[PDB]
Amino acid sequence: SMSVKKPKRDDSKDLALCSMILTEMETHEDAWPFLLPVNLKLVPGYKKVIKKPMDFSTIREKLSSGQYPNLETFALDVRLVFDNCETFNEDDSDIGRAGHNMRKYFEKKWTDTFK
Repeated sequence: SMSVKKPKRDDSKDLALCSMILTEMETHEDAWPFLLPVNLKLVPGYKKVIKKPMDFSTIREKLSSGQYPNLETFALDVRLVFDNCETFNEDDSDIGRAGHNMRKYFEKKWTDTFK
């Protein structure tokens, strides 16, 4: 509260570390469904159904231009990618399996880096 602060957790490496994690996700073999925005003119249903589209290129641009205020807003966008994937794709499809694999991969790197 006013004039009463918890000790300062060091955040000065967060930008660099989220960049490294994102590089590892970009280069995973199962990243292909997630590298670019879904083409809303060509994929029926996507526009109306998925209220907040997100993809790795969009996260990389946001990261590069100071649009994440902290590491939690970064994690929120990454999880949005996989949450959208589960909403639109059956678990037993190549893209559905890709999404589960990528979420698992992400969440381990996240815990190992920060927790």
